[PDB]
Parts: sequence; C-alpha cells; structure tokens
Amino acid sequence: MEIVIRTGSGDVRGSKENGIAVFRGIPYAEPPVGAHRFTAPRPPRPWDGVRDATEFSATAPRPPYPEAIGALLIERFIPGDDYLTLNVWTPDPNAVGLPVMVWIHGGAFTNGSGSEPVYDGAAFARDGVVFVSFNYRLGIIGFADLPDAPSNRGLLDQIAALEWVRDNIARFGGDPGNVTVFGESAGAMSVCTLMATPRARGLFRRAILQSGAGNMAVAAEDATTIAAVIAHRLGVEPTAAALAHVPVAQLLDVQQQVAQEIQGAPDPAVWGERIAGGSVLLPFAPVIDGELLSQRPAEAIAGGAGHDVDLLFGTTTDEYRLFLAPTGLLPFITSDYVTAHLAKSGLDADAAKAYTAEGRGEEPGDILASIITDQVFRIPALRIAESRVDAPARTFGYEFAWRTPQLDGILGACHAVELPFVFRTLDRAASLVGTNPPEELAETVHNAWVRFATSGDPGWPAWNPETRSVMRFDHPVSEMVTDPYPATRALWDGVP
Repeated sequence: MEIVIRTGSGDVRGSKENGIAVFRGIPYAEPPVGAHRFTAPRPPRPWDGVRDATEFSATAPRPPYPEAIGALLIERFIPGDDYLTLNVWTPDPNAVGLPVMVWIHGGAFTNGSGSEPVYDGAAFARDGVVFVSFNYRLGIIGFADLPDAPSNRGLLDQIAALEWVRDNIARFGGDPGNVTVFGESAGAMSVCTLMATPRARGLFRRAILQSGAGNMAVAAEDATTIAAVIAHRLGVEPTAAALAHVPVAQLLDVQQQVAQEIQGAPDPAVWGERIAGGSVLLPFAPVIDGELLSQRPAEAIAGGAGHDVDLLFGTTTDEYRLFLAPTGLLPFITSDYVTAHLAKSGLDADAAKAYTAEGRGEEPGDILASIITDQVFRIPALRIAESRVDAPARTFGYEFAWRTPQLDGILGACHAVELPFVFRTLDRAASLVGTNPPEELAETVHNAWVRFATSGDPGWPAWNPETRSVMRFDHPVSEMVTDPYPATRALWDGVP
C-alpha cells in the first residue's frame, strides 16, 4: 500500500487507495512561524530518507466563519505550524502526461484550506487527472500590507505551490504543460490575480473560475489604513517586526472584528471616508502593492492578461443569497434601502423593476440579493469574458442553477453550492446541499471539468459577445441558454 516518490526536497511516502495513489501534506514551504509569518515562502529544508505524506498537514490560522455561514459551510481545522503543504492524487505516478488540476480554495482570503473533505481529489484521479490541492497564508498573515514585509504572502504561496507542480508533477504522472488552475470565490479571485501577476508567468495553461473574478483587491492606501487600525488595536506598531510576536489568537480576534466592521458600515472616525464609503469589499484580499500586483486584476485582464490561457467561468444563479437569506431577515429589507443601494452605483430606483421583470425578485430583499449577485459576481465575470473577445485562447461559461433545499429552499442556487458537484463529494457537503442531492448532476459537472482540463473544451459552445451562450446546469435538465438576464445585465453598462 505504501508508494514512495521523489520530490525536490526528498522522498515522500503516500498510499495506494483503490487504484489511486494519494499523497497528503507534502511541504512546499518552510513553516511560516514568527517573523516568517511575513517573509516570502522558503523552499523546504531538504531531507534524506522518506518523509511521511499519508496525513493532511496543519491548516492555516483562521477565525470561525460567522455563525450563520458556518452552519452551512463546516470547516475542518487541523492544528500545527507546518501548514504550507500540498496534496496530490494520481491514478499512477508512472503515467505519461496526464492533465493536472490545481485547486485554490476559497474562503474570503481569511478562511478555507486545501484539505477540506469537500475538496477530495479522488474522483479527478479516477478520471485520469492528477489533482493537487494546497494551503496558502490567510488573513493578516497572508495579506495585511506592512512596510517591512513583501506584500501578498498568500499570493506568493500560491505561486510557490504552482512552481512545485511545475517542477515535480511529472514524477506523479502529470504534464506540467497541461495545468488547469481552478478555484472558487477567493480561489477564483486568486486565479484572476495570478493572471495579472508577472511572477506567475507560465504556471498554468487553463483556468476555471467558479464564482470569482478580478474585482477583489485592496488599494494600497486602504491596506495601509487597515494595517494601522489592526496594529492600534493590538497596541503595537504596524510592522512585521511587531506582528511577528503577537500570539495568533490575538491576531485572529482583531482580524475577525475588522472583517465584521468592513462587511457592515465602517465608522468614518475609525476608518476614514474611503473605507466608510465602501472602497474595500474584502479587507484581506490581495493588495494592489505596485510591484507584485500593479493594478486591479480586472483592468489587467481587460488589457490582455491571461488571454493566452483557456478559460471556463461561471456563477450560481443566486450567489449573494448565501450572505443575506439564511437567518430569515430578507423580508425586512425595504424598497427605500434598495433604492439607496442602487444610487450608490448611480442607478435609478426603477432599476429594481428590471429585476422583477426578469424573475429575479419581487420583494426588496430578493431584489437586493440579485443586485449584489450582479455587482460582485455576475457582471465582473462577464466583463472578463467580454475582455477576451479577441483572445487567442478559448472562453466558455456556465450558470449553476440547481437550488439547495436547505432552510426551506430560501438560499436558492447560492454561493458555493456547485462545489460538491465539481468534486463528486455530495455526501460530504450535506450542510449546504441537503441529504439527497442529485448524483447525476455531479457526474455532469465533474465530467465537464475533466474534459476542460483534458482538452480546453468542456463540451459545449464557446462564449462570445454575439450570443453570450452558457451551459445552465440544473437537475433534471442541464442545457445551453443565450444571454440570460439581458435587461438587468444592460443596467451596468456605465457603472464605475
């Protein structure tokens, strides 16, 4: 049952699990402890002999998800400091040139891990694909901007993991020249960021963006404000020199309070006018630091970044209901709040009527969820696709429309719902998808992902601005649709 493969830092021992070879917790960077919380990832100290790679490693420090989210998205924490590791599933390390899929987990840049049970790679390996997942630094440690630390450690970690794949995956049966990077939410936003980052050059041939685009980056001046507030609350200076010594529980407490304040209504006396006015979507997203990431990923992609990479992208029909619906408070939202929200984007109150006309909500709270779905997910995804009209590589789109039955159906096809369908891990995701989700749909979705990694074509017509065609996944029927929701789409043509 043991299987020993040579890496770059030494031999690792995995296990053969039913025609599949699995390796868990292969280190790709030295433990980021103390001052090394904030330094660039360092390749692991090489070793003689065989290091065990049969168990998942520690995961990155993270606070709990907010209570309502956390009941639906149940995380598995693994203790320890040696968390910059990756995991490989392959049908046979001696195979020749298999497609390689590298998963970047989501979690708002503060949560998640590569080793969550829902991200199990076995179904990909069974289908002839080498699958890799990994952990990267999160939150303050991963992304808070400090004058004495390289920016965006978590992005550097993702680059280091992808370099590990380039330099080692052939020994696991994979073609380094056929890597599809994929991710969901913050993982998909990370992929877009990597497309806009010169340091990530050549590390992937294809990309799958599940519910994330190029909008999620923190302006350098806002990151400086965020670090200053964090340091003030910790009673230390806003430097890596100071934060290297703060106990991690104290870091996570301040981090979680910052996350809560920015998600709500930030007090201008604490945060300044920009942040109080909503200039930060996620406060630990990658910083536009100027050297690693020179501009917001959306603008880089509009100028050609990633146009050589084949792209499959999509969103769920009801993305933002995950954040607004599960506590039963949607019915209290008022029309005047929706109108004020539309006004922040320069749209008139009657924009709400376009949502209702397209079946995207009759009550104000339902309309608000659809608006924010468009602002955060759907329109940013479409802007990337539109930018690629003349790209040499191919572009395909999907809409994941299957609705989860949890909480009497109130979530619809909410954010994250496609995850266990992609991975064929429905029995591990019942908190989000319920007890009896359709395995046929998991087969359909997962097989399309395998086809895309294999060939760059998921098996349906390419996306273009003429017909704007996407595969609408649902059960019992999945089928192509053209330019869904066109009137609500057109509302956003001139919005900043």
